[PDB]
Amino acid sequence: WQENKSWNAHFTEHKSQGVVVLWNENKQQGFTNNLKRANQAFLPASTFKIPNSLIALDLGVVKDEHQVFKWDGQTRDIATWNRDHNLITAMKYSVVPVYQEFARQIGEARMSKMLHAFDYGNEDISGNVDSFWLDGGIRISATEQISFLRKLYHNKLHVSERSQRIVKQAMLTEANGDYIIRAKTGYSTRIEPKIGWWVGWVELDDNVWFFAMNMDMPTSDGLGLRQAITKEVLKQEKIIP
Amino acid sequence: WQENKSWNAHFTEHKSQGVVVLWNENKQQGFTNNLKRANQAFLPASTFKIPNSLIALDLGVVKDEHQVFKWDGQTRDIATWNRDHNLITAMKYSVVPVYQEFARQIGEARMSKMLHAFDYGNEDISGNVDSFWLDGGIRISATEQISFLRKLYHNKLHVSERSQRIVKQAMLTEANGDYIIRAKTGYSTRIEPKIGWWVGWVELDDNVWFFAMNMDMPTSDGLGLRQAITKEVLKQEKIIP
Ligand SMILES: O=C(O)c1ccc(-c2cccc(C(=O)O)c2)cc1
Ligand SMILES: O=C(O)c1ccc(-c2cccc(C(=O)O)c2)cc1
Ligand SMILES: [Cl-]
Ligand code: NA
Ligand code: NA
Repeated sequence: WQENKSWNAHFTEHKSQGVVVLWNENKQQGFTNNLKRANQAFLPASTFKIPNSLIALDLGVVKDEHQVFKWDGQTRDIATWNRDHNLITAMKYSVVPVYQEFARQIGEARMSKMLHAFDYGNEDISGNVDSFWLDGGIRISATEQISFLRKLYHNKLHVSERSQRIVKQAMLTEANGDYIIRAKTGYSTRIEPKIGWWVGWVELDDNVWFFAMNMDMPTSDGLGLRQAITKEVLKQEKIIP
Repeated sequence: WQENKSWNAHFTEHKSQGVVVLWNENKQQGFTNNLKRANQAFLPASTFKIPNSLIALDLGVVKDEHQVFKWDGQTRDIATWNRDHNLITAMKYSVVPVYQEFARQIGEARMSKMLHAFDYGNEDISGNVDSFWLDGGIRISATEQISFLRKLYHNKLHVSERSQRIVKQAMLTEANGDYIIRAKTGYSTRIEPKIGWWVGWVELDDNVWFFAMNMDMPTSDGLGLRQAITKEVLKQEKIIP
């Protein structure tokens, strides 16, 4: 691990505070602008859709990435939620109601066992099994997110290789000739402090850069800064052009 | 199957000639600017890296997408070829020497049986074991490419699902919030007519558009037209913005 306080300039310029954590897989070396916040555990919010997907797929709650989960007919306040989804689009649009149904079908017993198997955060599912990642007891730090994502990247989580490959496909966010980003956003609003998450990794030709960022998110107006600030760090470090 | 000759304007504007074939998976509907050329069989060239990858993986010639195939030290005309590669980068940069090694390991007997099992093109491997897809007897039409790609997309090829998932991952070319393109370029230069290929599919939120295009390619200078003309068709059909 190494601290680079120059990345704070990317938070200060947008009048925000947070942490970006990078992990160079080839060098087995990590970097961050705030090592203490890098190890501070927060609610994972919708970044929990990564382990949730893995568990649901491995248990057969989700058959594959094509299975359609019908809209339940309740009109909610994000338009993308009021439609049918598969695993790919439910993750892409952070469709909480779809994943709440996953968690209910997983059940608390299997959810707790799998999170312990995953070594995921504090492994605590206090609260409702269908909302504990938004207002329950689960807590995870950016470094714990990287450690979890690293296992997922190497297919070393205690689930089938197939489940891990499907979830890594579902995490696909952006890709061109220069890089591939597999990642998941998070927005924790039910319990203070309100924060935004972005966790994942950048695949290059000859290396992988794991990243986990969170930042204070008092309003929804700064949600785009999760990707913007992370990308500025990635560009400064010559990871992406 | 419906013919739309208005797409010829995209070929004519670049003083080019070729065919684009689209398959709407949801509607089970096919479209092309030239029905006859859509069913004319050409050398697959480097689009054969899709079945070649699947066979190498299923036979254990390639263990996974991380296995490094070290540069043999011979400096070739393509700069990106003169380095170590894995399955991902070898597909991305169409590293023929890496796949010629795969084909030599597969051998004629297993290659022929697998292509027969794949129902791939004319299923004929006549010629050299490590170059038949560039100057041998194998031929495939644009519609036969789509028929093959649909099987791959649905994990219905005879090989393991894992092999098909690894290859679909390697086919990743481009992705954003609007669409995902999994595809493979090809350039057939050894036997006339010299043609460029681009085959794959466009993943949308609620549909998948399979595509297979080829076009006359007298020099490498116009290889960018493969993606450019295809995207103009995709834009015209309101598939990508
Ligand atoms: O009920 C909750 O707690 C909750 C509600 C909405 C979101 C959400 C919806 C769409 C995008 C995003 C984003 O992070 O961009 C977040 C997250 C959580
Ligand atoms: O020896 C042959 O026949 C051969 C040689 C090179 C290529 C090639 C190299 C890089 C990109 C592309 C492309 O299609 O963009 C093609 C293909 C075939
Ligand atoms: Cl992918
Ligand atoms: Na991956
Ligand atoms: Na090619």
